[PDB]
Amino acid sequence: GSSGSSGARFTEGLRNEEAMEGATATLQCELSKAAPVEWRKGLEALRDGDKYSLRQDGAVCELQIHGLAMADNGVYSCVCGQERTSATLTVRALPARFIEDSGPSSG
Repeated sequence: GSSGSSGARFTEGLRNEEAMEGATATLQCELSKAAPVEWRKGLEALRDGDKYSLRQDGAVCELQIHGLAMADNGVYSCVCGQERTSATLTVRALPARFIEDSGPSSG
């Protein structure tokens, strides 16, 4: 056994985010010092695979959510260890295609 306690504080904290529906949300947050964190949506244990992309450089954390939708909307929480920060994701619905006349965008 060796003294290896871990504990970091969100010196930056998560900020409001905005993205379109179906897009790939991307959150950003920093910690008082390099340390492992954990993201949990709607009180759920998120994992790294295809739907979610977990990646960070040193301390700067960054979460990505592939496949945005109305359901996604809500509040995401990030528990680093000592404290936990939450944010709000605004997902905008995509428009529909209707009768129109347009071709070349060069004019």
